[PDB]
Amino acid sequence: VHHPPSYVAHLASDFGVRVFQQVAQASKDRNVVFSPYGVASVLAMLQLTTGGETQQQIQAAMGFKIDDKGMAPALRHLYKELMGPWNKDEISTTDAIFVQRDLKLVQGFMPHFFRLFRSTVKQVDFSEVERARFIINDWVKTHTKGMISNLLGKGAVDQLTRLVLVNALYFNGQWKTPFPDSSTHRRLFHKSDGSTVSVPMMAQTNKFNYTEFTTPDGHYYDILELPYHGDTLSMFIAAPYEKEVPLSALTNILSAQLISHWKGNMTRLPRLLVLPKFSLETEVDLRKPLENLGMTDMFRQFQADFTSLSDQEPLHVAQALQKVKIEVNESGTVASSSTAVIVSARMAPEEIIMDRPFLFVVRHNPTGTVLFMGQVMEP
Repeated sequence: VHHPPSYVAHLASDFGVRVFQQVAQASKDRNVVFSPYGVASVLAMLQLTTGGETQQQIQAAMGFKIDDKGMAPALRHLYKELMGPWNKDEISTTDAIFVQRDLKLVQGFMPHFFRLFRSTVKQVDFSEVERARFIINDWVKTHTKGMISNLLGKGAVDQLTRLVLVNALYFNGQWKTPFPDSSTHRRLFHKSDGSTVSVPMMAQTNKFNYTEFTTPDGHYYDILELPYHGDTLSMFIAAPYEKEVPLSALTNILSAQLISHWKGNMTRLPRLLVLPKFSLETEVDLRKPLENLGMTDMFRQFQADFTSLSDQEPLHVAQALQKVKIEVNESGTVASSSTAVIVSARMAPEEIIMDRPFLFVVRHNPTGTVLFMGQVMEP
């Protein structure tokens, strides 16, 4: 049969990309970075802590059950394949479950959780507000290699917080063929908010894997693959021929299978690759996207079923978010992701910036794991 890590890699990516598709369709030309892999990781953990219909909705949307024979082992085998030194470029992924030590957990849960994710259940005391927040933020900061140091802002969690599932994803890759110094080739980006910014324009002529793609509405899209030196990972960049064609035409059809198809339809052709030097730092509220995918029970107090975790008290997902940071430069790309699902928490209203952007996708090709994807303002 197929290589198991590849199997779950696609299932996880398919789900995460569908989640991204939701955030894109909700905000036209939204400038954002997202991690399909990260959202899939935490949601897989949510499957075990959740039960009844709430659990059935997650599994339906995700398209698989973490409890199923060979599911968790394959996902673990994937973490290892992704993080392996043989990739040259580095990926670091770690999951964590923070439960209120008080919270009387259902019999068999804790040892069963460790069995599937190995992440080891961490019992904390949320009543010590500032202490619990530090413990979780410090964990994230550590596992994102310092990139995301403040996932949980002040007031984010409190005595009422009972659970918080988190995924820390870190990626540091070096271009197979770097770009020359772009500090003297800066352009004026006139943002929609009425401001102008000077963005360095990296440019290089070389042969890159490329393929053309037409949407249902017959629009032509430029799909270019910019590989990382390890040749296992690469950044697929997508841009329409006509600067009149909205990116929505692409994201409304964007899927993990499509991206997979893009890769297979490529040929090394010479092109003058122009890529702006940027650093995008956004935080996505995953509530609506997940709800849109059918996971509504989890957010509603008197409907959410966390009986697999504990049947001591009623529990429901208060906040579901993903903080992502991406730094693209002449040398390579440094990306980090922190997605969390918190039972009882206050999340600062989602900031949504919109400026006609282009699409990019960081992907681990051997397994087909799309780690990152986002939209950055096109010059």
